[PDB]
Amino acid sequence: QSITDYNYKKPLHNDYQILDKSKIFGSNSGSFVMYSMAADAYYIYNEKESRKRYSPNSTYKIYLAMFGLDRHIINDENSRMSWNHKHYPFDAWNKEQDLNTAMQNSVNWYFERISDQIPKNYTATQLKQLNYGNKNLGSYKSYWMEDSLKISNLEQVIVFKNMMEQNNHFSKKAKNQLSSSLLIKKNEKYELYGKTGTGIVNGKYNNGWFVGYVITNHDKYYFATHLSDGKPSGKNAELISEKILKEMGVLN
Ligand SMILES: *C(=O)[C@H]([C@@H](C)O)[C@H]1CC(SCCNC=N)=C(C(=O)O)N1
Repeated sequence: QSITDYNYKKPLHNDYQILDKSKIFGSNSGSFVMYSMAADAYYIYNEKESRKRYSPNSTYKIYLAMFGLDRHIINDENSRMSWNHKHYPFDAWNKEQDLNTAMQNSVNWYFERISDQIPKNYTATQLKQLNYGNKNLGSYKSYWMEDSLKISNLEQVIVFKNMMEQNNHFSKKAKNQLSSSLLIKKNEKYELYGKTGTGIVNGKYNNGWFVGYVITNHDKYYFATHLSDGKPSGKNAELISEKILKEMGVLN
């Protein structure tokens, strides 16, 4: 809504390293950001582009999950929600869900039902304390879907790292339940957690994301890929992320 709503301009006070991942991006346009806990350092491809703010789309379901956990809308014994019988074009949505199935299959209605229960002032207080992008709730509806709420690729990393790693008002059991819902891959070398996001405008992919973290035996890394052009899907942002993480030594 304002002059600072499309841009993150706050100086990075940390050590940073500029990357060149242009061959992995190919004909897609966007940015990649990673933070290493042990190094306390950022690694950024396309720094200017990493500070442009975009709708988070389904990546904001990380925060809706944390809010629903925090407000006891869902819990550890029961995160189940029945389907309202409305037919969706993907059968994974046309059934009962829990936090794990809804996160994995990005089931909008589950997180919409969570959001509808959450008072605007709580969200405002949370987005302020978390420093979540432009903090702009607009109409307070599906505000995170190609709407007023926007966040930069650089901020996706800072905000998620700070939420998970600081002793804040979110409980340890909530953070662990959210993590369990985000786990994608675990082997002898790493655990990989994350969440895709895709914005679709007039039939075309507009906006792709993959935001997450990696735990190895040595370090913990938070990362985010944003795609703004080319074939900017969540699936593509996930693939590009995996290729970059592997090149960097994060996945072994
Ligand atoms: C999130 O980015 C979108 C959006 C509607 O907010 C939804 C659609 C999908 S993918 C799930 C497809 N069907 C599965 N059974 C995503 C996405 O994460 O990219 N989320």
